[PDB]
Amino acid sequence: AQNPNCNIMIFHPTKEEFNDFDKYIAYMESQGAHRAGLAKIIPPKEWKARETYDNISEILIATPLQQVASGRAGVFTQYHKKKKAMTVGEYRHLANSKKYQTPPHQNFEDLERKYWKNRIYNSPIYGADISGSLFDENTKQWNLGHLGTIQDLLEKECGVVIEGVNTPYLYFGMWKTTFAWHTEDMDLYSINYLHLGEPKTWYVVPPEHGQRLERLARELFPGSSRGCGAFLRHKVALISPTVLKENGIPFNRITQEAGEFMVTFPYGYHAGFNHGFNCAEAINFATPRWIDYGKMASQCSCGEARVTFSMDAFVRILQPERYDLWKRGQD
Ligand SMILES: O=C(O)CNC(=O)C(=O)O
Ligand SMILES: [Mg+2]
Ligand code: NI
Ligand SMILES: [Zn+2]
Repeated sequence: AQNPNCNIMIFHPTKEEFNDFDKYIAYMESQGAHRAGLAKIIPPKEWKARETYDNISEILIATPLQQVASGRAGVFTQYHKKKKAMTVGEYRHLANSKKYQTPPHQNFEDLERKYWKNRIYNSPIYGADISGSLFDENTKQWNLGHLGTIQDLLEKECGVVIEGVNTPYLYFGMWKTTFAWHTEDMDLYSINYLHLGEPKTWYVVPPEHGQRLERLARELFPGSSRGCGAFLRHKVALISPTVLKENGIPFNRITQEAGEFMVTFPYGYHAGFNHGFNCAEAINFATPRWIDYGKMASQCSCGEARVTFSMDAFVRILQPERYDLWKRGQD
């Protein structure tokens, strides 16, 4: 069995290996990369996502989200308070202000310590979940707006044509902006490219151990757990590495820098934080190996998780028994 300790693997494809996206994902899996839940892909030195980032300041962040925490430093929830619209140039200036900027630090490890110690005492503002793309249309390799669609994959594997579309999303971050512990909708893959700016730190639980993280979360968030049998779908709960280690939960950590891709694999729980002003692009995708995870994915039916139009068909075809109850949650 390849990668039996479930370590995060890092790949360096050549420009020739970078042509065929599906083939390269299958290669990484042949080496055991999925067992970690997360892999890093460093693009060939010849590749670029676009020529420059000099002309992005006029993108609008229609609904910036202020991330307000409750709890204790290693075990907390966050809610999102909607703020007034602002442009990317306005948001960059805000990120660089004395109130919001990254503090002085020695290295990534010192910054990680300061994040876990201090996050709860501040409410950073995240420009998350913005439909769009920063890849140039002429970039042919690993262009997240030109991938094979999940609907087309389900059709190729299962023979059923379904409605729905699959487009990328932009994330503009600042120091301390946070992504809570989650897997993807329908336990899909995700791919995330860090276009510019400061790093993003990731934590991940191997898929084979995901239920250990769920059982800890039910213990640590006991009211949430009574409210919903899949409350991590709400994407609100944070648990620190120190707390995970104290409770024996297997995990790994890695920092992504500008110009690097990360792939999350089906049922790989992940969480993390941004080091300073940055922009990332991400999209979900599927492979044949996903189908069995999609059939078994948990679902939130309490009404909180509220998701895209395109998830309807995935539930309806892959999970027909659950369909009725899940749709009640969505309406
Ligand atoms: O970058 C972020 O805030 C969150 N991203 C992801 O969870 C992802 O790409 O799967
Ligand atoms: Mg612009
Ligand atoms: Ni994710
Ligand atoms: Zn729920």
